[PDB]
Amino acid sequence: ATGSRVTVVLGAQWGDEGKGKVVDLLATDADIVSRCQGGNNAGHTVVVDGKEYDFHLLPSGIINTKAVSFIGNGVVIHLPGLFEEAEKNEKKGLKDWEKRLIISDRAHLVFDFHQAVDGLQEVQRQAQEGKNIGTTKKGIGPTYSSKAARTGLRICDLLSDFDEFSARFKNLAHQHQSMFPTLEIDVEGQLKRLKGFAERIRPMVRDGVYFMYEALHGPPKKVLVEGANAALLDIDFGTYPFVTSSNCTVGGVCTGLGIPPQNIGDVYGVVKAYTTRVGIGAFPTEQINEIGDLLQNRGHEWGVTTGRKRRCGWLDLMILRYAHMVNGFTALALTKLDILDVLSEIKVGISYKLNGKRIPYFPANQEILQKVEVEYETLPGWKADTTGARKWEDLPPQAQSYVRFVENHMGVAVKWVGVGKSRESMIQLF
Amino acid sequence: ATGSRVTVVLGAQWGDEGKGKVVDLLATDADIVSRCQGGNNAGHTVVVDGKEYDFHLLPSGIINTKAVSFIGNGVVIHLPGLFEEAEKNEKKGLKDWEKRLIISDRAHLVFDFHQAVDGLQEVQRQAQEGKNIGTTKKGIGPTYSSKAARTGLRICDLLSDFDEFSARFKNLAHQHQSMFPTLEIDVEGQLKRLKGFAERIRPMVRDGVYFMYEALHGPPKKVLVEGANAALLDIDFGTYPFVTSSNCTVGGVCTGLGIPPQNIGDVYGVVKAYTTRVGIGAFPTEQINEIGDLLQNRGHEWGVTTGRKRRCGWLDLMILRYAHMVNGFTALALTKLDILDVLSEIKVGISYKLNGKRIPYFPANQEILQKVEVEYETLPGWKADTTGARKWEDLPPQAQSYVRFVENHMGVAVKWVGVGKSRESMIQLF
Ligand SMILES: Nc1ncnc2c1ncn2[C@@H]1O[C@H](COP(=O)(O)O)[C@@H](O)[C@H]1O
Ligand SMILES: Nc1ncnc2c1ncn2[C@@H]1O[C@H](COP(=O)(O)O)[C@@H](O)[C@H]1O
Repeated sequence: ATGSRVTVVLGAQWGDEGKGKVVDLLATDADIVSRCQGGNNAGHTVVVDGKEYDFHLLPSGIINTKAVSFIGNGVVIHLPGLFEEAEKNEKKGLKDWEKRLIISDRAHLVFDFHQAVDGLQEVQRQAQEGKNIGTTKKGIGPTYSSKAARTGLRICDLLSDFDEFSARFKNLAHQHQSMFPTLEIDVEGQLKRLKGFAERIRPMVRDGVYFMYEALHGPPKKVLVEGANAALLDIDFGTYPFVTSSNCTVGGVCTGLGIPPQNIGDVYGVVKAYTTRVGIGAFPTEQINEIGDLLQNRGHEWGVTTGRKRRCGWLDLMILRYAHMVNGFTALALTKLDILDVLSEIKVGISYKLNGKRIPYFPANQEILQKVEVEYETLPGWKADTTGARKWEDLPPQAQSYVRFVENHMGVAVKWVGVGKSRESMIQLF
Repeated sequence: ATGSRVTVVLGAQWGDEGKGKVVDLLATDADIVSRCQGGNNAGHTVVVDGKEYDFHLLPSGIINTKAVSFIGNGVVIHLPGLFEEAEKNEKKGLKDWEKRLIISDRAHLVFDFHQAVDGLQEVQRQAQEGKNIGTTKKGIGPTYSSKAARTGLRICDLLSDFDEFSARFKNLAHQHQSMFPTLEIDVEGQLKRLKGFAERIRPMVRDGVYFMYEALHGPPKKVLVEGANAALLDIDFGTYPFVTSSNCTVGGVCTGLGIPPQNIGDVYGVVKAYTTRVGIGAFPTEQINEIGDLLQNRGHEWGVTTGRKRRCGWLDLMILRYAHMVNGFTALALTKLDILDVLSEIKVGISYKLNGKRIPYFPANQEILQKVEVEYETLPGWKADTTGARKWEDLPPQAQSYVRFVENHMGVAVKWVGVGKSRESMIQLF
């Protein structure tokens, strides 16, 4: 026919929905697990047999040895970070990864000064308007700006004539230094490492378009696309400008891997039982209080790197329904249900009210979102432990009702109930 | 089910494939005709009853009064140009357009200084490396760079508090002036016009995501997406950096309109009987000679604005097959076949040879593409006039064989044979 269809896992809120958990579960067999958009700031945690992992650039499937890990063209790479990451997991018992990895010759490079400028930009907007993005300061934003301007460099440029490279690498550095003359650049220093990376990389690089084409039109295969960040952090559809700079939405799978929509199959939306956000920006259901401290506590909602806790809030169906409109989820994975085990009552946002009147849709302007009153619906808690559930019957009543509530209001079937952090901690409803 | 599926028209070469011709034909009835990526530099020519049109930002369907013209979020708008355009067609007998148009509150704004910087950037790369992009100098590149950086402004920001707007508009101006301090900006001058535009715009603007969702999940409708630019000009898959700054490929339809892949139906690839390119960059089959002058002449291959002729070359199946891999065309529209009426023999590129050996795939690095030897296949010309054909039988033998050749080597059915410039000048094969 048209070939094999890919299976997509996407974040439906503001990140940290537990995507790594769903990816790792779906990859166990999968022939190919890939990354299509974003940079080394995914923070996809994978727990498998008392062995916790923190992948940021490498596909969450880099574990599975039978499968091949792929990084599409829509991804931005800061080589240093790449190896720094592989080596940290290389110590947790990860070997031979470099043999089952393939990089797309069309992906862009995040240069040291790129991560530099991110910081400047962030601190600049900081001491001027007393408000910044909340960036992870990993140059993703500036790398993408370079990409759009067509001044940034790609994997295929690094492997070609290192002499034509260096020249461009020089000019781009000087350009950025014009945005912030305070920015210093160890030109020949970074160029030095870069070329070392070149030879370290060369064996893994290939043509991505051709690659993915073969896999989808050759003999039947199972391809897994791991979305990064989330729906409301989408450069186009998120709470702009408090968003990342890539299309975390379904479209990015096409633009990032070079495959047509008809080769996209199941698109799973990972939904966390409650809402979190890291960084500046509106958060209608934010709960800066006892409850928010509780969610944040029981759900370990903190920077897996800097220890910075994330803002916590009740589940918000407004952003969820908005996300579905854009991604067209075929099913959902509801995670961290257990986090709600202890609450007597659980609130969930059903709509927004601006001046006593119910708004019709998710507002484009983030500033408006900061003034809405949230209309909640209070639900009965199951006040019990679910960490041991492994089938729909084990979950108590109110628990099941909570799953149905999400299912019903989104109009999308929940295919998975995350009730723990380990692989085994899922419950496949169907 | 999942709703109505959209019909997409995309360029398969380097632009000017005659997309406006296929759009206008497909829109005649269509309920909605939209634009998803790019800015006011589409140059989609529409000929209907001795009345020629040159649309650049307005959908080629803005003509059809029964239908609604839509501009998605992935599009970048330079308001001045918008009205300048509508008024030029307003003089060709276009009225009430402003009532059947709808702008997405999430689309980005191309500011006067943006088009400014484009020029500087172009001339800069000019007198330094003696080689630039070949840009249309309409600020598309800098607007997208701003978008990625999250410093650019959107339609929804212009309509909101003009006081919070102006402030941001000021800082962005000052930032660009740091890239080129030679750049001057009539700050309060442009801000002046802008606000005038605001009120002129307000009635046409809406929420795009909601809008398109309604149309695809409400009662059945026929939606037409008009791709701009082309496959090999794609920021991700084109001959980077000699490309435009948007995803002209199928993915951009999802990212630009906010609709999921399953809502994408027929994706038609417009293919011109020969190849053209405007701007710097590799062009394997370029024919700087008698033939190239002939194609360029008979096919009127020149800037519909500046009179700049486009580079002309034989049809090249390498880029075509590469394009199909990314867009997944369901059918093709082969245009300007008549242009070949007079040739005795017609050559077409089947593959690339680097150092006597046949390359396996379309090279990511544009520099490599500049060194390939083209392997051609010479075909018999029909040496006859086809401008009058209106059915598959009318076309002479070699003509039909030429259509089959394209069909066969791309593995995609040709559903349309453009043999003239007027609406009636098509031949629907099936
Ligand atoms: N994995 C992630 N989970 C949650 N928020 C994220 C994640 N990656 C980026 N963000 C947010 O995206 C915004 C832009 O950050 P950056 O990706 O560094 O451009 C900030 O508000 C970040 O907190
Ligand atoms: N409609 C078009 N047809 C052909 N080439 C185009 C078109 N629009 C842009 N380009 C090319 O795209 C490249 C970048 O130009 P710009 O779109 O101004 O960033 C140049 O090589 C242009 O000639």
